[PDB]
Amino acid sequence: KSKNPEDVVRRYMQKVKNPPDEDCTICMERLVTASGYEGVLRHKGVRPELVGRLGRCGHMYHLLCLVAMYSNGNKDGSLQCPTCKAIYGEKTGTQPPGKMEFHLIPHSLPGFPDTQTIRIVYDIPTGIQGPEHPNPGKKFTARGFPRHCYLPNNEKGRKVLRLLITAWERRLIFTIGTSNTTGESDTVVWNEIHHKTEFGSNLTGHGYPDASYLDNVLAELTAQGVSE
Ligand SMILES: NC(=O)c1ccc[n+]([C@@H]2O[C@H](COP(=O)([O-])OP(=O)(O)OC[C@H]3O[C@@H](n4cnc5c(N)ncnc54)[C@H](O)[C@@H]3O)[C@@H](O)[C@H]2O)c1
Ligand SMILES: [Zn+2]
Ligand SMILES: [Zn+2]
Repeated sequence: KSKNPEDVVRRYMQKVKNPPDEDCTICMERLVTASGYEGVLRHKGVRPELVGRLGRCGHMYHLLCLVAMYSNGNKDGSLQCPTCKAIYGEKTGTQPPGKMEFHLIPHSLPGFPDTQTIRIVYDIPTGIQGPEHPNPGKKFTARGFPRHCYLPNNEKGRKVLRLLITAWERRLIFTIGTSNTTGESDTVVWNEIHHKTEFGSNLTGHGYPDASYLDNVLAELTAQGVSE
């Protein structure tokens, strides 16, 4: 679905014909007068007097104000109510094309005796940045692929796997930007969902044992809108 500010906001806002004489808590003008936003998106945009009720919570704003607020964020397809902090829509990312594969291997991770291991492989080729990327039309590099990572095959690890698959489909596992490890720009980097790439030790900090990891990555997934 379109992630553009006007389309996203219009998707979740229900028109109010007779708004009350109360403050829009985005622009702090009354809902019965024009939006206080005067930036570039007002020109030939949403009529400034239009007011809507947002999503399930029903909080009311000038439509133009929520368009501006959404535009000043990540524009990831999710829309947060500034009053009650409920989030509407599905957060998706800018991960480029590639493949995600997984299967079981007959080896136990440190701290998970008597288990098999879910081995996940991500493979992302180089390509051309799209309009969603920092430098559209410029090449992006993809270093160190295929990238292997590991989860124990237990109840919680399988839950994490299910959610990682969802995050992958929502283009949230990788992004295009600058590597904090190499300094290279215009390159495919891990996003904000940590993966364990070191199997039998934790000298890198990205390995095992780590008794907190599964709960930590579940929290990271929830923060990116990926929950069960
Ligand atoms: N030519 C190469 O072999 C080459 C070059 C660059 C990166 N890489 C691979 O990518 C890693 C660097 O990460 P990046 O450039 O994508 O993003 P990054 O360095 O900008 O870090 C982004 C996120 O990924 C985490 N992260 C960093 N290294 C990780 C690792 N080995 N395993 C799991 N998570 C890691 C970070 O904590 C952070 O949360 C390298 O360690 C390597 O595995 C390989
Ligand atoms: Zn307003
Ligand atoms: Zn609300």
